[PDB]
Amino acid sequence: HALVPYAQGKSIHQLFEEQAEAFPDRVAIVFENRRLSYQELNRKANQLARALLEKGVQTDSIVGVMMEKSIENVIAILAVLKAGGAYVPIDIEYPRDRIQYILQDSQTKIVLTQKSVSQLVHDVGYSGEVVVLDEEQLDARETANLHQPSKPTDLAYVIYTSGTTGKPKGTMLEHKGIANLQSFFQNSFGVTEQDRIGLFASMSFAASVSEMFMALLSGASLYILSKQTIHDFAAFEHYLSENELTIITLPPTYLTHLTPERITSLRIMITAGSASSAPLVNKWKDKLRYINAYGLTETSCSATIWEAPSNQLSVQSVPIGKPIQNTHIYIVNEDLQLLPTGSEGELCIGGVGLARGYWNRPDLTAEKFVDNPFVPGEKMYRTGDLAKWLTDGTIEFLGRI
Ligand SMILES: Nc1ncnc2c1ncn2[C@@H]1O[C@H](COP(=O)(O)O)[C@@H](O)[C@H]1O
Ligand SMILES: [Cl-]
Repeated sequence: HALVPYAQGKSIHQLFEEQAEAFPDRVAIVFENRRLSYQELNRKANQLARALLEKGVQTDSIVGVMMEKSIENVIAILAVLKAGGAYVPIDIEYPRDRIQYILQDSQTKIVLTQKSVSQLVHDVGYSGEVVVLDEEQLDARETANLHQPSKPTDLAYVIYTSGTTGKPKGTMLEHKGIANLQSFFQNSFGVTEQDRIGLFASMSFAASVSEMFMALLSGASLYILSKQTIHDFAAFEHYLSENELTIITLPPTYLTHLTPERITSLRIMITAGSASSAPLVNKWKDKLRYINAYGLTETSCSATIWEAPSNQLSVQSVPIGKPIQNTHIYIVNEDLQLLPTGSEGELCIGGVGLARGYWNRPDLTAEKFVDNPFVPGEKMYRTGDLAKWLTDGTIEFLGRI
Protein backbone atom coordinates (compact mmCIF):
# COMPACT_ATOMS: atom_id res chain seq x y z
CA HIS A 1 0.00 0.00 0.00
CA ALA A 2 1.39 3.45 -1.18
CA LEU A 3 2.04 6.27 1.32
CA VAL A 4 -0.73 8.33 -0.41
CA PRO A 5 -3.60 6.34 -1.89
CA TYR A 6 -3.91 6.01 -5.65
CA ALA A 7 -5.44 3.49 -8.09
CA GLN A 8 -2.77 0.83 -7.51
CA GLY A 9 -2.94 -2.21 -9.71
CA LYS A 10 -4.54 -0.26 -12.60
CA SER A 11 -3.36 0.54 -16.10
CA ILE A 12 -3.93 3.90 -17.82
CA HIS A 13 -6.61 2.43 -20.14
CA GLN A 14 -8.37 0.74 -17.17
CA LEU A 15 -8.62 4.15 -15.42
CA PHE A 16 -9.97 5.68 -18.70
CA GLU A 17 -12.49 2.80 -19.04
CA GLU A 18 -13.77 3.55 -15.51
CA GLN A 19 -14.32 7.22 -16.47
CA ALA A 20 -16.11 6.15 -19.68
CA GLU A 21 -18.41 3.87 -17.57
CA ALA A 22 -19.16 6.64 -15.02
CA PHE A 23 -19.48 9.60 -17.46
CA PRO A 24 -20.45 8.04 -20.80
CA ASP A 25 -22.27 11.13 -22.15
CA ARG A 26 -19.79 13.80 -20.98
CA VAL A 27 -17.54 15.44 -23.55
CA ALA A 28 -14.13 13.69 -23.65
CA ILE A 29 -12.31 15.42 -26.49
CA VAL A 30 -12.77 18.53 -28.69
CA PHE A 31 -10.87 19.54 -31.81
CA GLU A 32 -12.19 22.54 -33.75
CA ASN A 33 -15.84 21.81 -34.74
CA ARG A 34 -15.73 18.07 -33.68
CA ARG A 35 -16.15 16.44 -30.30
CA LEU A 36 -16.58 12.93 -28.86
CA SER A 37 -18.25 11.76 -25.67
CA TYR A 38 -16.43 9.36 -23.31
CA GLN A 39 -18.58 6.48 -24.69
CA GLU A 40 -17.88 7.41 -28.34
CA LEU A 41 -14.14 7.78 -27.70
CA ASN A 42 -13.94 4.50 -25.75
CA ARG A 43 -15.88 2.54 -28.44
CA LYS A 44 -13.66 3.88 -31.29
CA ALA A 45 -10.47 3.04 -29.33
CA ASN A 46 -11.79 -0.51 -28.62
CA GLN A 47 -12.54 -1.08 -32.41
CA LEU A 48 -9.00 0.05 -33.25
CA ALA A 49 -7.45 -1.91 -30.34
CA ARG A 50 -8.96 -5.17 -31.67
CA ALA A 51 -7.44 -4.40 -35.15
CA LEU A 52 -4.00 -3.72 -33.52
CA LEU A 53 -4.18 -7.00 -31.47
CA GLU A 54 -4.83 -8.88 -34.78
CA LYS A 55 -1.59 -7.20 -36.17
CA GLY A 56 0.46 -8.54 -33.20
CA VAL A 57 0.53 -5.63 -30.70
CA GLN A 58 1.28 -7.11 -27.25
CA THR A 59 3.04 -6.24 -23.92
CA ASP A 60 6.09 -3.92 -24.46
CA SER A 61 5.37 -3.75 -28.30
CA ILE A 62 6.62 -0.18 -29.20
CA VAL A 63 4.11 1.26 -31.70
CA GLY A 64 5.16 4.34 -33.62
CA VAL A 65 2.62 7.13 -34.06
CA MET A 66 3.10 9.61 -36.97
CA MET A 67 -0.06 11.75 -36.81
CA GLU A 68 -1.27 15.32 -36.54
CA LYS A 69 -2.64 16.58 -33.21
CA SER A 70 -6.20 15.38 -33.50
CA ILE A 71 -9.02 13.35 -31.97
CA GLU A 72 -7.77 10.44 -34.14
CA ASN A 73 -4.28 10.67 -32.55
CA VAL A 74 -5.93 10.24 -29.10
CA ILE A 75 -7.97 7.26 -30.40
CA ALA A 76 -4.70 5.70 -31.63
CA ILE A 77 -2.96 6.20 -28.23
CA LEU A 78 -5.86 4.66 -26.28
CA ALA A 79 -6.05 1.76 -28.75
CA VAL A 80 -2.34 0.95 -28.41
CA LEU A 81 -2.69 0.95 -24.58
CA LYS A 82 -5.85 -1.25 -24.69
CA ALA A 83 -4.10 -3.74 -27.03
CA GLY A 84 -1.39 -3.97 -24.30
CA GLY A 85 1.40 -2.11 -26.16
CA ALA A 86 3.27 1.14 -25.70
CA TYR A 87 3.36 4.09 -28.12
CA VAL A 88 6.19 6.32 -29.33
CA PRO A 89 4.95 9.66 -30.65
CA ILE A 90 7.18 10.77 -33.57
CA ASP A 91 7.23 14.57 -34.30
CA ILE A 92 6.15 14.74 -37.98
CA GLU A 93 7.70 18.24 -38.28
CA TYR A 94 11.20 16.94 -37.45
CA PRO A 95 13.79 16.73 -40.22
CA ARG A 96 13.70 13.44 -42.13
CA ASP A 97 17.02 12.20 -40.71
CA ARG A 98 15.81 12.67 -37.05
CA ILE A 99 12.63 10.70 -37.75
CA GLN A 100 14.76 8.02 -39.43
CA TYR A 101 17.07 7.79 -36.39
CA ILE A 102 14.14 7.55 -33.95
CA LEU A 103 12.33 4.83 -35.88
CA GLN A 104 15.60 2.86 -36.27
CA ASP A 105 16.62 3.31 -32.61
CA SER A 106 13.13 2.29 -31.37
CA GLN A 107 13.17 -0.83 -33.58
CA THR A 108 9.36 -0.38 -33.95
CA LYS A 109 7.73 -2.89 -36.31
CA ILE A 110 4.43 -1.01 -36.70
CA VAL A 111 3.66 2.69 -37.34
CA LEU A 112 0.18 4.22 -37.15
CA THR A 113 -0.33 7.22 -39.46
CA GLN A 114 -2.97 8.97 -41.55
CA LYS A 115 -3.44 9.79 -45.24
CA SER A 116 -1.97 13.32 -44.91
CA VAL A 117 1.26 11.89 -43.33
CA SER A 118 1.62 8.78 -45.59
CA GLN A 119 4.00 10.59 -47.99
CA LEU A 120 6.33 11.53 -45.07
CA VAL A 121 6.29 7.86 -43.90
CA HIS A 122 7.29 6.87 -47.48
CA ASP A 123 10.03 9.56 -47.72
CA VAL A 124 11.67 8.53 -44.40
CA GLY A 125 11.70 5.03 -45.94
CA TYR A 126 10.07 3.08 -43.08
CA SER A 127 9.98 -0.63 -44.06
CA GLY A 128 7.82 -2.01 -41.21
CA GLU A 129 4.04 -2.34 -41.04
CA VAL A 130 2.22 0.94 -41.74
CA VAL A 131 -1.43 1.36 -40.65
CA VAL A 132 -3.19 4.29 -42.37
CA LEU A 133 -5.87 4.74 -39.75
CA ASP A 134 -8.22 6.90 -41.92
CA GLU A 135 -8.19 4.04 -44.55
CA GLU A 136 -8.83 1.26 -41.91
CA GLN A 137 -12.40 -0.23 -42.02
CA LEU A 138 -13.23 -0.59 -38.30
CA ASP A 139 -17.05 0.10 -38.10
CA ALA A 140 -17.98 -3.64 -37.93
CA ARG A 141 -15.54 -4.43 -35.06
CA GLU A 142 -16.77 -5.09 -31.47
CA THR A 143 -16.99 -1.90 -29.29
CA ALA A 144 -16.73 -3.54 -25.87
CA ASN A 145 -13.60 -3.23 -23.75
CA LEU A 146 -10.92 -5.88 -24.48
CA HIS A 147 -9.78 -6.69 -20.92
CA GLN A 148 -6.24 -7.74 -22.19
CA PRO A 149 -3.87 -8.74 -19.36
CA SER A 150 -1.92 -5.71 -18.09
CA LYS A 151 0.20 -4.72 -15.09
CA PRO A 152 1.04 -1.11 -14.06
CA THR A 153 4.79 -1.91 -14.55
CA ASP A 154 4.10 -2.64 -18.24
CA LEU A 155 5.44 -0.01 -20.71
CA ALA A 156 2.90 2.61 -21.68
CA TYR A 157 4.88 5.13 -23.77
CA VAL A 158 8.39 6.01 -24.95
CA ILE A 159 9.37 9.73 -25.34
CA TYR A 160 12.34 10.74 -27.48
CA THR A 161 14.42 13.74 -26.57
CA SER A 162 17.70 15.15 -27.96
CA GLY A 163 20.23 17.22 -25.90
CA THR A 164 22.20 20.29 -27.19
CA THR A 165 24.24 17.44 -28.76
CA GLY A 166 23.95 13.64 -28.24
CA LYS A 167 21.76 11.23 -30.23
CA PRO A 168 17.99 11.18 -29.62
CA LYS A 169 17.22 8.76 -26.72
CA GLY A 170 13.96 7.08 -25.73
CA THR A 171 12.72 7.36 -22.13
CA MET A 172 10.62 4.32 -21.24
CA LEU A 173 7.58 5.14 -19.06
CA GLU A 174 5.31 2.62 -17.34
CA HIS A 175 1.58 3.07 -16.47
CA LYS A 176 2.19 3.46 -12.70
CA GLY A 177 3.40 7.15 -12.86
CA ILE A 178 0.31 8.30 -14.79
CA ALA A 179 -1.94 6.32 -12.34
CA ASN A 180 -0.33 8.16 -9.45
CA LEU A 181 -0.78 11.50 -11.27
CA GLN A 182 -4.57 10.85 -11.55
CA SER A 183 -4.68 10.78 -7.72
CA PHE A 184 -2.30 13.77 -7.43
CA PHE A 185 -4.38 15.96 -9.80
CA GLN A 186 -7.71 15.04 -8.02
CA ASN A 187 -6.22 15.71 -4.54
CA SER A 188 -3.97 18.71 -5.22
CA PHE A 189 -5.58 20.51 -8.20
CA GLY A 190 -9.18 19.43 -7.41
CA VAL A 191 -9.66 18.10 -10.94
CA THR A 192 -13.21 16.80 -11.54
CA GLU A 193 -15.29 15.86 -14.56
CA GLN A 194 -16.47 19.49 -14.75
CA ASP A 195 -13.02 20.68 -15.72
CA ARG A 196 -12.21 21.76 -19.33
CA ILE A 197 -8.47 21.25 -19.94
CA GLY A 198 -6.45 22.63 -22.88
CA LEU A 199 -3.94 20.36 -24.65
CA PHE A 200 -1.09 22.78 -25.37
CA ALA A 201 2.12 20.72 -25.76
CA SER A 202 3.18 18.89 -28.85
CA MET A 203 1.88 15.26 -28.62
CA SER A 204 5.59 14.22 -29.11
CA PHE A 205 6.43 15.76 -25.71
CA ALA A 206 6.03 13.99 -22.31
CA ALA A 207 4.07 17.10 -21.05
CA SER A 208 1.32 16.32 -23.59
CA VAL A 209 0.84 12.83 -22.15
CA SER A 210 0.40 14.39 -18.69
CA GLU A 211 -2.09 17.03 -19.97
CA MET A 212 -4.12 14.52 -21.97
CA PHE A 213 -4.52 12.11 -18.98
CA MET A 214 -5.16 15.02 -16.52
CA ALA A 215 -8.48 15.28 -18.42
CA LEU A 216 -9.28 11.75 -19.57
CA LEU A 217 -8.58 9.94 -16.25
CA SER A 218 -10.97 12.29 -14.37
CA GLY A 219 -13.95 12.54 -16.74
CA ALA A 220 -13.00 16.07 -17.76
CA SER A 221 -12.94 17.36 -21.34
CA LEU A 222 -9.73 17.80 -23.36
CA TYR A 223 -9.64 20.67 -25.87
CA ILE A 224 -6.92 20.07 -28.43
CA LEU A 225 -5.57 23.53 -29.25
CA SER A 226 -4.83 24.01 -33.00
CA LYS A 227 -1.55 25.41 -34.38
CA GLN A 228 -3.39 28.58 -35.51
CA THR A 229 -4.91 29.07 -32.04
CA ILE A 230 -1.50 28.74 -30.29
CA HIS A 231 0.26 30.96 -32.91
CA ASP A 232 -1.97 34.02 -32.25
CA PHE A 233 -2.12 35.14 -28.60
CA ALA A 234 -5.50 36.89 -29.14
CA ALA A 235 -6.97 33.73 -30.75
CA PHE A 236 -5.59 31.71 -27.79
CA GLU A 237 -7.29 34.02 -25.24
CA HIS A 238 -10.55 34.00 -27.23
CA TYR A 239 -10.54 30.18 -27.53
CA LEU A 240 -9.95 29.72 -23.78
CA SER A 241 -12.70 32.28 -22.97
CA GLU A 242 -15.34 31.09 -25.48
CA ASN A 243 -14.88 27.44 -24.39
CA GLU A 244 -14.67 28.32 -20.68
CA LEU A 245 -11.44 26.36 -20.23
CA THR A 246 -10.62 25.85 -16.53
CA ILE A 247 -7.06 24.46 -16.46
CA ILE A 248 -4.02 24.82 -18.73
CA THR A 249 -0.30 24.04 -18.40
CA LEU A 250 1.98 26.50 -20.33
CA PRO A 251 5.62 27.37 -20.65
CA PRO A 252 6.20 30.65 -18.79
CA THR A 253 7.65 32.01 -22.10
CA TYR A 254 4.11 31.71 -23.58
CA LEU A 255 2.23 32.95 -20.49
CA THR A 256 4.39 36.16 -20.62
CA HIS A 257 2.49 37.18 -23.83
CA LEU A 258 -1.05 36.74 -22.40
CA THR A 259 -3.42 39.35 -20.97
CA PRO A 260 -5.14 38.18 -17.74
CA GLU A 261 -8.17 40.49 -18.49
CA ARG A 262 -8.70 38.48 -21.72
CA ILE A 263 -8.97 34.99 -20.12
CA THR A 264 -12.44 34.53 -18.50
CA SER A 265 -12.61 31.13 -16.94
CA LEU A 266 -9.26 29.58 -15.85
CA ARG A 267 -9.19 28.41 -12.24
CA ILE A 268 -5.58 27.10 -12.38
CA MET A 269 -2.60 28.12 -14.50
CA ILE A 270 0.34 25.69 -14.26
CA THR A 271 3.72 26.71 -15.66
CA ALA A 272 6.29 24.02 -16.45
CA GLY A 273 9.57 23.37 -18.27
CA SER A 274 11.46 26.54 -17.18
CA ALA A 275 11.37 29.20 -14.48
CA SER A 276 8.64 31.89 -14.08
CA SER A 277 9.91 35.32 -12.97
CA ALA A 278 8.52 36.75 -9.73
CA PRO A 279 6.87 39.57 -11.72
CA LEU A 280 5.08 37.03 -13.96
CA VAL A 281 3.83 35.12 -10.87
CA ASN A 282 2.69 38.37 -9.19
CA LYS A 283 0.66 39.32 -12.34
CA TRP A 284 -1.29 36.04 -12.26
CA LYS A 285 -1.37 34.71 -8.65
CA ASP A 286 -4.39 36.86 -7.50
CA LYS A 287 -6.39 36.22 -10.71
CA LEU A 288 -6.28 32.39 -10.43
CA ARG A 289 -4.35 29.57 -8.69
CA TYR A 290 -0.79 29.85 -10.02
CA ILE A 291 1.21 26.58 -9.80
CA ASN A 292 4.91 26.23 -10.59
CA ALA A 293 5.51 22.60 -11.59
CA TYR A 294 8.98 21.06 -11.84
CA GLY A 295 9.36 17.67 -13.45
CA LEU A 296 11.16 15.74 -16.15
CA THR A 297 10.50 13.32 -18.98
CA GLU A 298 12.34 10.72 -16.85
CA THR A 299 9.91 11.24 -13.88
CA SER A 300 6.49 11.07 -15.65
CA CYS A 301 6.68 14.91 -16.09
CA SER A 302 6.22 15.55 -12.39
CA ALA A 303 8.40 15.91 -9.23
CA THR A 304 7.52 19.03 -7.23
CA ILE A 305 4.94 21.80 -7.20
CA TRP A 306 4.65 25.21 -5.58
CA GLU A 307 1.19 26.71 -5.60
CA ALA A 308 1.53 30.44 -4.88
CA PRO A 309 -0.04 30.85 -1.41
CA SER A 310 -3.49 32.47 -1.86
CA ASN A 311 -4.30 36.06 -0.75
CA GLN A 312 -0.63 37.08 -0.03
CA LEU A 313 1.50 40.10 -0.85
CA SER A 314 3.85 40.01 -3.83
CA VAL A 315 6.58 37.38 -3.95
CA GLN A 316 10.24 38.20 -4.77
CA SER A 317 11.15 34.61 -5.74
CA VAL A 318 9.42 31.52 -7.10
CA PRO A 319 10.32 28.17 -5.45
CA ILE A 320 9.75 24.84 -7.18
CA GLY A 321 8.08 23.72 -3.93
CA LYS A 322 7.86 20.25 -2.42
CA PRO A 323 7.78 16.66 -3.77
CA ILE A 324 4.34 15.42 -4.88
CA GLN A 325 2.57 12.36 -3.45
CA ASN A 326 4.48 9.04 -3.64
CA THR A 327 7.64 10.72 -4.92
CA HIS A 328 10.95 11.40 -3.17
CA ILE A 329 13.49 14.11 -3.86
CA TYR A 330 16.97 14.57 -2.46
CA ILE A 331 19.53 17.39 -2.70
CA VAL A 332 22.99 15.78 -2.67
CA ASN A 333 26.64 16.41 -3.35
CA GLU A 334 28.77 14.57 -5.97
CA ASP A 335 29.11 11.62 -3.46
CA LEU A 336 25.25 11.40 -3.10
CA GLN A 337 25.46 12.70 0.50
CA LEU A 338 22.40 14.68 1.72
CA LEU A 339 22.82 18.44 2.14
CA PRO A 340 21.46 20.68 4.86
CA THR A 341 19.32 23.79 4.34
CA GLY A 342 21.02 26.40 2.14
CA SER A 343 23.65 24.14 0.57
CA GLU A 344 23.31 23.77 -3.20
CA GLY A 345 23.50 20.32 -4.81
CA GLU A 346 21.99 18.01 -7.39
CA LEU A 347 18.30 17.18 -7.35
CA CYS A 348 17.76 13.40 -7.38
CA ILE A 349 14.19 12.08 -7.82
CA GLY A 350 12.74 8.75 -6.68
CA GLY A 351 9.41 7.01 -6.36
CA VAL A 352 6.46 5.93 -8.54
CA GLY A 353 6.99 8.33 -11.44
CA LEU A 354 10.51 7.11 -12.32
CA ALA A 355 11.01 5.86 -15.89
CA ARG A 356 12.18 2.27 -16.41
CA GLY A 357 15.28 3.78 -18.12
CA TYR A 358 16.46 4.67 -21.65
CA TRP A 359 15.60 2.30 -24.51
CA ASN A 360 18.63 0.14 -25.53
CA ARG A 361 20.98 2.50 -23.58
CA PRO A 362 22.09 0.31 -20.67
CA ASP A 363 25.26 2.25 -19.61
CA LEU A 364 23.52 5.68 -19.79
CA THR A 365 20.56 4.17 -17.86
CA ALA A 366 22.94 2.84 -15.17
CA GLU A 367 24.70 6.29 -15.00
CA LYS A 368 21.47 8.33 -14.59
CA PHE A 369 19.06 5.92 -12.85
CA VAL A 370 21.29 5.00 -9.91
CA ASP A 371 20.58 2.93 -6.80
CA ASN A 372 18.76 5.12 -4.22
CA PRO A 373 21.06 4.72 -1.21
CA PHE A 374 18.39 6.21 1.09
CA VAL A 375 15.65 3.69 0.09
CA PRO A 376 17.35 0.33 -0.48
CA GLY A 377 16.10 -1.58 -3.57
CA GLU A 378 14.76 1.50 -5.38
CA LYS A 379 16.37 3.70 -8.06
CA MET A 380 16.64 7.50 -8.25
CA TYR A 381 17.27 9.73 -11.23
CA ARG A 382 20.25 12.16 -11.19
CA THR A 383 18.66 15.23 -12.81
CA GLY A 384 21.72 17.43 -13.49
CA ASP A 385 19.67 20.26 -11.91
CA LEU A 386 21.11 22.41 -9.09
CA ALA A 387 18.90 23.31 -6.13
CA LYS A 388 18.84 24.07 -2.42
CA TRP A 389 16.43 23.71 0.45
CA LEU A 390 14.93 26.86 2.00
CA THR A 391 14.38 26.54 5.81
CA ASP A 392 10.57 26.83 5.18
CA GLY A 393 10.95 23.33 3.58
CA THR A 394 10.48 24.44 -0.07
CA ILE A 395 13.09 23.94 -2.79
CA GLU A 396 14.74 26.71 -4.82
CA PHE A 397 15.77 25.77 -8.38
CA LEU A 398 19.20 27.23 -9.23
CA GLY A 399 19.93 26.01 -12.75
CA ARG A 400 22.20 23.18 -13.98
CA ILE A 401 25.09 21.49 -12.06
N1 LIG B 1 9.39 24.65 -13.14
C1 LIG B 1 10.63 24.58 -13.61
N2 LIG B 1 11.53 25.53 -13.30
C2 LIG B 1 12.77 25.45 -13.83
N3 LIG B 1 13.28 24.51 -14.65
C3 LIG B 1 12.37 23.57 -14.89
C4 LIG B 1 11.07 23.54 -14.44
N4 LIG B 1 10.41 22.41 -14.90
C5 LIG B 1 11.32 21.80 -15.64
N5 LIG B 1 12.53 22.42 -15.65
C6 LIG B 1 13.72 22.04 -16.40
O1 LIG B 1 13.36 21.20 -17.47
C7 LIG B 1 14.05 19.93 -17.34
C8 LIG B 1 13.15 18.80 -17.79
O2 LIG B 1 12.99 18.93 -19.20
P1 LIG B 1 12.00 17.90 -19.97
O3 LIG B 1 12.39 16.51 -19.60
O4 LIG B 1 12.23 18.25 -21.41
O5 LIG B 1 10.58 18.20 -19.44
C9 LIG B 1 14.45 19.84 -15.87
O6 LIG B 1 15.54 18.95 -15.61
C10 LIG B 1 14.76 21.30 -15.58
O7 LIG B 1 16.06 21.61 -16.00
CL1 LIG C 1 -10.47 -4.64 -16.60
